[PDB]
Amino acid sequence: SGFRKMAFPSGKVEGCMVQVTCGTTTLNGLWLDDVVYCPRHVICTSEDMLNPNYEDLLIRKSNHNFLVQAGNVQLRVIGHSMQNCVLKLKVDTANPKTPKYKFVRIQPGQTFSVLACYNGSPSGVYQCAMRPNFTIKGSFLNGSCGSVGFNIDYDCVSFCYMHHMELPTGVHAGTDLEGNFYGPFVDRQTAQAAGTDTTITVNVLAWLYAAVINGDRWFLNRFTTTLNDFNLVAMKYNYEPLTQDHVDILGPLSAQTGIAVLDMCASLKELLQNGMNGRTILGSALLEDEFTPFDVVRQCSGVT
Amino acid sequence: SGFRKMAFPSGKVEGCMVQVTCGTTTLNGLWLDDVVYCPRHVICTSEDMLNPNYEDLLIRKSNHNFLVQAGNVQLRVIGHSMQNCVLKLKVDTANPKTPKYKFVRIQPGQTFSVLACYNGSPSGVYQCAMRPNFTIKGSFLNGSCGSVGFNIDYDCVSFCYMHHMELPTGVHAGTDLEGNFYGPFVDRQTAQAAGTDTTITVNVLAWLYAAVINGDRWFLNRFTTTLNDFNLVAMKYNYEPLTQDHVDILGPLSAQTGIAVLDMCASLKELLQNGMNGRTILGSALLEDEFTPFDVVRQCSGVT
Ligand SMILES: *[C@H](O)[C@H](C[C@@H]1CCNC1=O)NC(=O)[C@H](CC(C)C)NC(=O)OCc1ccccc1
Ligand SMILES: *[C@H](O)[C@H](C[C@@H]1CCNC1=O)NC(=O)[C@H](CC(C)C)NC(=O)OCc1ccccc1
Ligand SMILES: [Cl-]
Ligand SMILES: [Cl-]
Ligand SMILES: [Cl-]
Ligand SMILES: [K+]
Ligand SMILES: [K+]
Ligand code: NA
Ligand code: NA
Repeated sequence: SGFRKMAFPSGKVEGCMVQVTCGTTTLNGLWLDDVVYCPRHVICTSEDMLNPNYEDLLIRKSNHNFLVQAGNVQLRVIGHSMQNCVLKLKVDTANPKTPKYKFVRIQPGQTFSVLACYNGSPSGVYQCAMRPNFTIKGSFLNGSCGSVGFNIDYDCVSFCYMHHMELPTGVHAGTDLEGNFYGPFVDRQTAQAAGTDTTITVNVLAWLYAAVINGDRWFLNRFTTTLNDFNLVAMKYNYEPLTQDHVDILGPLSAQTGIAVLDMCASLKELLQNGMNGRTILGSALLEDEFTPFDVVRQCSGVT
Repeated sequence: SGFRKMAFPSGKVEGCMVQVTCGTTTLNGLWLDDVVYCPRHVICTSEDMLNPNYEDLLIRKSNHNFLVQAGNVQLRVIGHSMQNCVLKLKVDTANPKTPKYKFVRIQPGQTFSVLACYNGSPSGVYQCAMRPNFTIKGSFLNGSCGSVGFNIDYDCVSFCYMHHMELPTGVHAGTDLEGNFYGPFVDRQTAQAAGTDTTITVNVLAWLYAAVINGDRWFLNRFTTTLNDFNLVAMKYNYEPLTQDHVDILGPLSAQTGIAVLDMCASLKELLQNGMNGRTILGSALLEDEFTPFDVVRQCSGVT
C-alpha cells in the first residue's frame, strides 16, 4: 500500500535527448528517426526574444547554423523547417535508440511525466497535470526549453509536451510536438495571463478514493448529494463541473471502495466548506488534483 | 523557477532489472555483472513467511530452482549464496547493460530514487527519504520486493536500498545491497515497530530556503534565535536537533538568500507554534522534510 506521485521510467526518452545550439542560444532537442524537434526561439538572441519576427529571423539561418550534439558526436543538419512554434531539423542519421512513439495533444486534467534536461542531458523526472487553464506547475531553469512531457503505454512513448516558457505567476507553458501551444500563449518575452486556474474535480475525487483504498477514511461523512447540487458547490470554489462521464470514469474506484460517487461528492463538499481541521489525507493538508482516475488505478494495481 | 519532488532519470537502472522466481514466489532482481541480487524471502512459501528459518529453507534449494528471466531470455544460474537478507545468484552471462555502480549504505535524512518494479519490469519512479527511524514512505504492492533505491553522480549509479516489506503503519522497510536492514527490522511476517518518526530539521530548513529562492517569503519573521534555544523548541515537536554541521551544510543556501540560518530557525519556530494559518509554502500546507540541502541546490542550479 502507499500512494505516491510517480513518473514513468524515463529510459526510452533519455535516448532521444540532444543539444541544439544556434549562435549563443543552447537548448534541448528531441531526436526521433532523422528529425530533431526543438523550440523555435533557439534562433533568437536575448534582444530578439522581446518581440521576435520568427519568419524574418529564420530566413537568416542555414542548415550549418544549427549545431546538434548527441553526447560527444555532431549530427549533420541536412534541412530545416518551422512548424508553428517548433523547429524541425532534418539530420543525416536516424536515432538508433528511437523508441516506438507517437505525438498526442493531451486534454486538460490529464497527467504526464517531464524529463527535465539541460544541455541535452537529463536532470530529473517529475509528474505534471495539464491544468484546466493550460499551464503546468513545473520546475524549469534557463536552458530547460525543449525538455518534453510524455506517457508510456506498454512500449509506445506518447509525447505530448515540449517546454517553452515561464509565466509571471511562476507556472509553465509549452506546446505539443506539432508546435501548437497549449493555451492562449505566444513565444514572446512579454507578460501573459493564463486566467483563473480551476481545480480538476474528477482528479480530487480519484485521490479521495485512493485515500480510502489506502486506509484513510476520516473524511467520509453521512451525506449524499446530486450532480446539480454538487456543481453549485463546485463552481463556488472554482472547481470544474462534474459530469456523468466523470462518474463513469470513477466507476471502478467506486466499486473497489463501495462508495457511491455522489456519496464521495458530499464528502468533498464538507471538506470544501469546513476544511481539513488540521488533519491530513495521504500525507497532504490540501486537496490534491494532479492524479487522474487512471493514475490511481495504475498505481493501486501494479501496472508495468 | 518552480520546485518539484523529482527523481533521477531511471534508464541506467531499468537495464538492470530482472525477474526471479523460486517455486510459486516471484519478485524482482538486480542484475549487475554476473550476479543477480534479490530478497532472500523469494525462497519462502506463504506459510514459511510467518516464521522462516532461512538457512534450513535455502538448503533445500539448488541453482536450477531459481528461474531468472531478463525480458524474454532465461539466465542460467551457476551458483548461489545468502548474504544477510539478500540472495546472490551467480549467472553465466554478465549484464551487457551494467552501468558504472557502487553499493552505499545511506544515512537517515538522505534521499534517493525508487524504481518500482513488478515481474522484472519497471512501473514508475519516485523520490524517498530514509526517515530517522529507518523507514520510507513508499508505494509498494505484492511483487514489488527487489525494487531498488539509488542515486546518480555523473555516470555512476549508487545503489542504496532494496525493498523487502511493509510495516503495520503502512511505511516500508528494506536493506542495503549487502542485505543488511535499515532499522531494527527482520524479514519475517510478524508485527514490527519502527518507533517515533522524527522530522528531518535540516531538510525542512533547506525546503524553506527553496521557498524563498522561488519567491515565497510570507513566513519570514523579525526574530532570530540560538541553536540551544531552537533545539529546545525542536525536541518538543519531535524534530531532530540542529548542529553546526547542519548550519554549514545550509551555508550556500543561506548565502543565496541572505537569510542567516538562525534567522530561518526563528521563522520555523513560529511556524511550529502557530501553524500556517491556511497559507501554503511551495504549494504545500505542511512543512516538507524530504528535500536535502543538496536536493535543493541541485534542483535550483540545473545539475545534470
Ligand atoms: C527556455 O529554456 C526558457 C525556459 C524558462 C527559463 C526560465 N524558466 C523557464 O521556464 N524560455 C524562455 O526563457 C522564454 C523565451 C521566450 C522567447 C518565450 N522566456 C521566458 O520564459 O521568459 C520568462 C522568464 C522567467 C524567468 C527567467 C527568464 C525568463
Ligand atoms: C515483497 O514484494 C513484499 C512487499 C510488500 C507487498 C505488500 N506491500 C509491500 O511492501 N514483502 C512482503 O510481503 C513481506 C514478506 C516477509 C517474508 C518479510 N511481508 C510483508 O510485507 O507483510 C506485510 C504485508 C502488508 C500488506 C500486504 C502483504 C504483506
Ligand atoms: Cl504560431
Ligand atoms: Cl510529490
Ligand atoms: Cl540477517
Ligand atoms: K458521504
Ligand atoms: K526570522
Ligand atoms: Na497540435
Ligand atoms: Na551494509
